[PDB]
Amino acid sequence: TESYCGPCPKNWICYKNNCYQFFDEEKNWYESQASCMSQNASLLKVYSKEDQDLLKLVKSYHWMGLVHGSWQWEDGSSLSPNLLTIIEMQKGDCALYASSFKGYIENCSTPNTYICMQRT
Amino acid sequence: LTESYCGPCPKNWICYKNNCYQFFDEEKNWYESQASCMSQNASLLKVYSKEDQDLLKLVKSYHWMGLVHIPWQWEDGSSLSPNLLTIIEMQKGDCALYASSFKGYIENCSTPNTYICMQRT
Ligand SMILES: CN(C)C(=O)[C@@H](NC(=O)c1cnccc1-c1ccc(C(F)(F)F)cc1)c1cc(C(F)(F)F)cc(C(F)(F)F)c1
Repeated sequence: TESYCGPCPKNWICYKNNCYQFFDEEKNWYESQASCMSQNASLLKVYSKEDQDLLKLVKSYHWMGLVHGSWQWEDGSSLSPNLLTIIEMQKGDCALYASSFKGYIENCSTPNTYICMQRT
Repeated sequence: LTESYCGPCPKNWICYKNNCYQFFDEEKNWYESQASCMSQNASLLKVYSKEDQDLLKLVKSYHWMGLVHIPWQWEDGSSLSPNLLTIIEMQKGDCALYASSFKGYIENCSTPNTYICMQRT
């Protein structure tokens, strides 16, 4: 059964109506967030293991929009339970995504590659 | 930054510039990989444009694509376009594995490997 996906800009991957773009130039969390904002987007937000099962295929670790009450996303929403295994890697208030559905606590100032996400 | 729809594609496939891609991690020889994609109304990965398929720069590891040597051409019988892939020998054979960036590694067609299927409506 075929269906259309998006909408998304042309250079973004579309999957279950979310749009993803990988950035390989390393930036700290704040610079990564600013980069995504300049593309009318945000850093990766993880909300569903089903809608976002493609994240099982992501290799290496990349900034997502999770920051430190509890951890929260850029949009102010809380991290849903039973989505990510949080592991402590560095003293930090930001998190990297790693497969499969892990979040590494990371110094916000450390340069990393990053994933932007859009949903119209 | 202009928005457009991508596809159509089945829901469990990645869509990029209106092509649909699916990665398969259960390793199969080239022929069984071809048959698996066919059972999904698809073919093994065909590389026809660096610009429309620039996401392939981000593909890690090595995966069957639909490129074969008649003792190079694609499953559909079309010939490999120039200026697309750098073909490197690895294991004696008549089939090729895709690797980043826009490389093809020659591989025995009977060797089990992961594979990428591609659909286009
Ligand atoms: C599945 N295999 C065998 C890989 O090679 C994976 N590579 C990396 O994740 C990968 C490897 N090095 C650098 C960057 C990436 C990467 C990071 C974020 C995204 C995202 F923007 F999507 F979030 C996509 C790729 C892979 C996974 C996926 C996805 F989306 F399913 F996760 C798509 C591809 C693509 F089609 F683009 F090539 C490749």
